[PDB]
Order: sequence, then C-alpha cells, then structure tokens
Amino acid sequence: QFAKPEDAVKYRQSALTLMASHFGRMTPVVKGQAPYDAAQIKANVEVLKTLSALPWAAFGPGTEGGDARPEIWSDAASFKQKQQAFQDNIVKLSAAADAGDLDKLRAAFGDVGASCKACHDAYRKK
Amino acid sequence: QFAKPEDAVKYRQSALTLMASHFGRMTPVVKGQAPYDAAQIKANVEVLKTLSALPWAAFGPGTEGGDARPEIWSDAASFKQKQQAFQDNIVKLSAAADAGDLDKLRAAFGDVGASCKACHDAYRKK
Ligand code: HEC
Ligand code: HEC
Repeated sequence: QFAKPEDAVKYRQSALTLMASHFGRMTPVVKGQAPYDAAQIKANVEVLKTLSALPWAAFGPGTEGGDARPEIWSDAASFKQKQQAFQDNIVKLSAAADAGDLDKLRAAFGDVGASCKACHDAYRKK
Repeated sequence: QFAKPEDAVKYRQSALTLMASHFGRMTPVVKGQAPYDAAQIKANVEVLKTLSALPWAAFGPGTEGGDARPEIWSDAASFKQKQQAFQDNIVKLSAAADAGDLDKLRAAFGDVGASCKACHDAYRKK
C-alpha cells in the first residue's frame, strides 16, 4: 500500500510512535506510581496488540530508509524471528491484562521491553 | 499520557498517518482497479476501526500545535460532534465489510471520506 519507499518508512515510524506510546504509558502503573485499573489496562493492551502487528508489513522489499539497518532484509529469517518473538511477548501481556493480575502484568511488561530492545540492538541504526 | 504538548501532537499526526493509510489503501478496491477479497477487507477495516478511535484523545486541553485550529478547543462540543459522526461512519463501513458486500462498502467508503473532509474543512489549518 506504499507508493514510494518513503511512504513505507513514514508509516512504520508512525506505527512505532503509537506502539511506544501505548506500551510506555503503562510504565507508571507497572511501577505502582499510578493506580491499577484492570479494565483500563485490558483495553489499552488490546489497542497495543493491534498496533504491535502493524510495523512489520512496512519493511517490505525495497523500503530501505529511516533508521532500519540493511540486515533486516539480508537476514530476513532472523528479523522475522525477532518480530514473532516480540509478538508472542505481547500475547503474554494480553493474557496478564485479561487476567487482571498486576504481578503477571509487570513481568509480561518487562519481557516485552527486553524484546523491543533486543531487536533495536540488532536492527536499528545507532 | 503525553509529557509535553509536542508529544500529543506527534502522537495524533502518527495516528492519522496510519488511519489515512488503512482507509486510502482500499481506494483501488472500491474503484474496481484491485480485486475484492472480503476477508482481506474485513480484516483491514477492523484495523481501521481501532485506529479511527485514537486521534481524538490526543487533542486534550493544552495540546495546541500542529495544523489543529484553535477552534477544536473553543468549540469542543462541535468538534466532539464531528468526530462522533466520523466514528459512526466507520461503524457503517465495518458493517459493510463484515457483510462482504462491495456495493455497500463503496457507499460506506464515500460517506467516511466526506466526513474526514467535513472535519478538515472546519478544524484543520489550511
Ligand atoms: C524488530 C523486531 C523490532 C521490535 C520487536 C521493536 N522495534 Fe522499535 N524499531 C525497529 C526498527 C527497525 C526501527 C527503525 C525504523 C525506521 O525505519 O526508522 C525501530 C524504531 C523505533 C522507534 C523510533 C522511531 C521513529 O519515530 O522514527 C521507537 C520509539 C521504537 N522503535 C519503539 C519500540 C517499542 C516501544 C517496541 C516494543 C514495544 C519496539 N520498538 C519493538 C525494530 C523493532
Ligand atoms: C475531526 C473530526 C477530523 C476527522 C473526522 C478527520 N480528521 Fe484528519 N485531521 C484533523 C486535524 C485536526 C488534523 C490536524 C492535526 C495536527 O495536529 O496537525 C488532521 C490531519 C490529518 C492529516 C495530516 C497529518 C499529519 O501527518 O501531520 C491527514 C493525512 C488526515 N488528517 C487524514 C484523515 C483521514 C484519512 C480521515 C478519515 C478517514 C480524517 N483525517 C478524519 C481532523 C480530523
């Protein structure tokens, strides 16, 4: 759905802005600095789940640009792995939010953060 | 969830990038230039429905900036109307996509476009 490589870049940086907001806005709740309302978090995590599947389809062949390292494309199986791993971690977050269990949520949340960071360390330009 | 006014602006332009892509990518299908696969459109419209509720929460008080006219805030009831109208039009698109009826989809799609444009004409800076 992208007329030019720039349009895919702009889409994926857009989608990652939204995902980072929907994940990071929960930080105060995971830390106990903000109140935990199960319904409110369940809802926000559903939003995050839909957003978390969107960036990956905007690294199609020929969308080099942005801060994406070229190795996303020369090692596509490994990049595919990292994103499936991250998406599985979002499943576990969903399950914790759907269970309304804050301890489970905080552990899920740390696993999700580690997997964001694992991918950036291999595939996002310093 | 926004530390500064700029963060809300950046979030809402992000969310509208995504919504414009998920709506506009259907244009060739509504026109008959691309094939109509009901399941594929049903899915994309679900994505669009979640995305279409996201921008509105990022025009909270104090997030002036971007190409948002100040009248979004001095006339908040009317702006609220326009967005509820637009979101209702996305419900009708959903219903057409869920029914797998292309004629209904094309009509829904035109109604959705008109309501995007109606709001821009009143509240988006030329
Ligand atoms: C690969 C499997 C990744 C996973 C998992 C996550 N991110 Fe990511 N991120 C990735 C790339 C290749 C890039 C660069 C994209 C480009 O073309 O520039 C990024 C970028 C970001 C950014 C900055 C983007 C911008 O606005 O230009 C942010 C804020 C970001 N990523 C956040 C983020 C979060 C919160 C994640 C888990 C919840 C996450 N990323 C996972 C690759 C990957
Ligand atoms: C108000 C009720 C709106 C509705 C309905 C739609 N849009 Fe919108 N749009 C609105 C505003 C106030 C703004 C400016 C936001 C800012 O702070 O700059 C916009 C902007 C856009 C943009 C350009 C954004 C950018 O990347 O900076 C686009 C591409 C856009 N809007 C598309 C769009 C579509 C496709 C809509 C219906 C599907 C739609 N908008 C509805 C206000 C409103």
